[PDB]
Amino acid sequence: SVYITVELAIAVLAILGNVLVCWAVWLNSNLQNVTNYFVVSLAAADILVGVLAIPFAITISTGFCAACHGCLFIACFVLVLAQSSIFSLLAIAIDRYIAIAIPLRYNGLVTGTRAAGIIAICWVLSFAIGLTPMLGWNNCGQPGCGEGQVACLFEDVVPMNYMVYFNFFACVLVPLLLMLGVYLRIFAAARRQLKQMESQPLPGERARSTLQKEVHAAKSAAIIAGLFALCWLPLHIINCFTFFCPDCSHAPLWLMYLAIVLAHTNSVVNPFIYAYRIREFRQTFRKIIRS
Ligand SMILES: Nc1nnc(-c2ccc(O)c(Cl)c2)c(-c2ccccc2)n1
Repeated sequence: SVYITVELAIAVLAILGNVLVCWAVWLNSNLQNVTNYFVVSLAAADILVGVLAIPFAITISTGFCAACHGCLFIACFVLVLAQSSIFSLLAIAIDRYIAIAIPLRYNGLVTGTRAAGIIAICWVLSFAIGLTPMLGWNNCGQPGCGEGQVACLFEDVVPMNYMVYFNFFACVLVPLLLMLGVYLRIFAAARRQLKQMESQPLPGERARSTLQKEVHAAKSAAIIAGLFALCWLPLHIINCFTFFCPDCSHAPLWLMYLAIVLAHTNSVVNPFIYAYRIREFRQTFRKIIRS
């Protein structure tokens, strides 16, 4: 009952943390910029982890009996929250690039309305993708609980060809390659901005101070995304060994949960990465707690 205890411990922090983030954004209007509309989507997504994903994960770990639909939802619900984070992390990356690349058109393109629009779409695409195994791409009853009910075991009810090709490579690796590729242009151009401002016949510390603050936000966003791949790669790497190499000793359970717990930890680091990186956030929280 140790794994259970740890998972429960995470669920609490995941809720408290991201809920605090959502609250701080609703109180302080200085945090209600278009950029943080996506951060909220990240919060809500990372809240449902400690609310549903973790509860489901602890349940499916021991395995139960239920229909194919009910078994798939509980098993593929984490694929939804993890996919929604992909879009959110990608949007934030693009956003932080649009500001530095084109500061003028930034306010013209990046609107508070389009933000809510994109978010909605991302969630819809997240359910479509995350619950693709429910569309028929599953191993329900492939060569106990009785007719109708199926032994709900993640590896037995969820195809591996999906988890690898469709899910990992296409819906995770590719995005993380686009994101990384984005940050490549961001900092490459950001340093060019400083060079052009290094050969300017005027001080203009307003542009420098703003640029450095736009870069500080872009860097903070890079750290958030970096921790995502850092907490999910190990879990996918494990599945790449099992699939591509049937000979390769199937990953043990004590090592399996560690990669699963590692993924559940990602939802927790955000609230703390905001309080640390953003001086505006930490002070907002500090007020809420006291009062
Ligand atoms: N073999 C295997 N086993 N369990 C999970 C699993 C299940 C529920 C969860 O809540 C978490 Cl975090 C992980 C994954 C897995 C791997 C990559 C992406 C998503 C799931 N792969």
